[PDB]
Amino acid sequence: ITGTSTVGVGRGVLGDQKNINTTYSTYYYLQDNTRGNGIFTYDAKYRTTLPGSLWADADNQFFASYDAPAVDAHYYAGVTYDYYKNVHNRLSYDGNNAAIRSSVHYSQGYNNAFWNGSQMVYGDGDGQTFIPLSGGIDVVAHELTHAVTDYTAGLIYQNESGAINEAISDIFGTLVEFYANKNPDWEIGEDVYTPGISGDSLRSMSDPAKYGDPDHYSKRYTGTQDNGGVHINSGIINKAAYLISQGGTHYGVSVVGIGRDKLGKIFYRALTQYLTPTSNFSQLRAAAVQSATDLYGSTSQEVASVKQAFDAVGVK
Ligand SMILES: N[C@@H](CCCC[NH3+])C(=O)O
Ligand SMILES: O[C@@H]1[C@@H](O)[C@H](O)OC[C@H]1O
Ligand SMILES: O[C@@H]1[C@@H](O)[C@H](O)OC[C@H]1O
Ligand SMILES: O[C@@H]1[C@@H](O)[C@H](O)OC[C@H]1O
Ligand SMILES: [Ca+2]
Ligand SMILES: [Ca+2]
Ligand SMILES: [Ca+2]
Ligand SMILES: [Ca+2]
Ligand SMILES: [Zn+2]
Repeated sequence: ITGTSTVGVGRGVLGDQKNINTTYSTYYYLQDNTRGNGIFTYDAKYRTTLPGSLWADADNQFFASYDAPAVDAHYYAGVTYDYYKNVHNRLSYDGNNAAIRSSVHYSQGYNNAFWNGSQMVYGDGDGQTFIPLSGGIDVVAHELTHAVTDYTAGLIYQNESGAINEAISDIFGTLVEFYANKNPDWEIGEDVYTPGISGDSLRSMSDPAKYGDPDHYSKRYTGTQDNGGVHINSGIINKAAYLISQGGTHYGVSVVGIGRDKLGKIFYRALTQYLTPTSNFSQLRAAAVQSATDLYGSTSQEVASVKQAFDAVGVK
């Protein structure tokens, strides 16, 4: 909507107070005009018709419980945007400052969020397995990273190419969580997952096995469930990334860490220069290996670490 760019205030899912860029025209709409062509947040009103209604607020103050999911979705979408702009020199998910649209209050007790090819969609959770999922910055960045992939590598969402796609969203969802630096870890969804269980998460990049996911190519799931286990075998590529950045010894193979920032530059370049829709794990290794060579040279520690990490997880 047309209006004047102003700044509101509100509290998020986790009870933290934060400012949000809004637009005034009778009401105060969740419309962030300070970022690309806009970050718009909508209200699905507990239904599944998308996007819904561009969030309208009468006083620019968003402290009601019903406003919280919209606050985090509106706020954390801008954080992810900033991450891709400041770090990777990418303007929104399509590189041309595409508008970022998110719908909250999706359906009733919906325990999931997703990118539907055009927007992000957050459920409020059933209060037991999940609380509103926009509360997790890694969740928000995870889903917006799916948009970045759709516009770049375009990895099919099935089998190895899908696991890579999921792994990319887990990686850059974690790196955004660090980029914001508010209780950052190598776990996925800890901030919105099971409020009545202290210390657990949905997935674990550090130890995928913690929750039953493979951390080595031998233990990969080969059935049909989960589009071939895209949320399962992502652990193999999650672990590899966790080793590239943090380093360690995994099944006896030792990996020297190079840090998060370099992991990011490597995987982004792979995602935007060398990966294709049908890429597989072995092709992902090659993509990361070339990226690290372009960035730091063939005889560099970075290249060695990549080879060491994909070796540790059994990817040749
Ligand atoms: N995001 C993952 C896990 C969500 C938790 C189960 N609903 C998936 O959709 O597979
Ligand atoms: O209580 C909710 C209120 O916060 C919102 O503004 O409109 C819908 C209501 O259900
Ligand atoms: O507020 C209620 C909401 O919690 C539920 O999801 O759907 C019914 C609503 O009235
Ligand atoms: O997935 C497994 C989990 O269920 C168990 O509790 O601890 C070991 C894991 O491999
Ligand atoms: Ca208000
Ligand atoms: Ca965290
Ligand atoms: Ca996390
Ligand atoms: Ca928990
Ligand atoms: Zn995903």
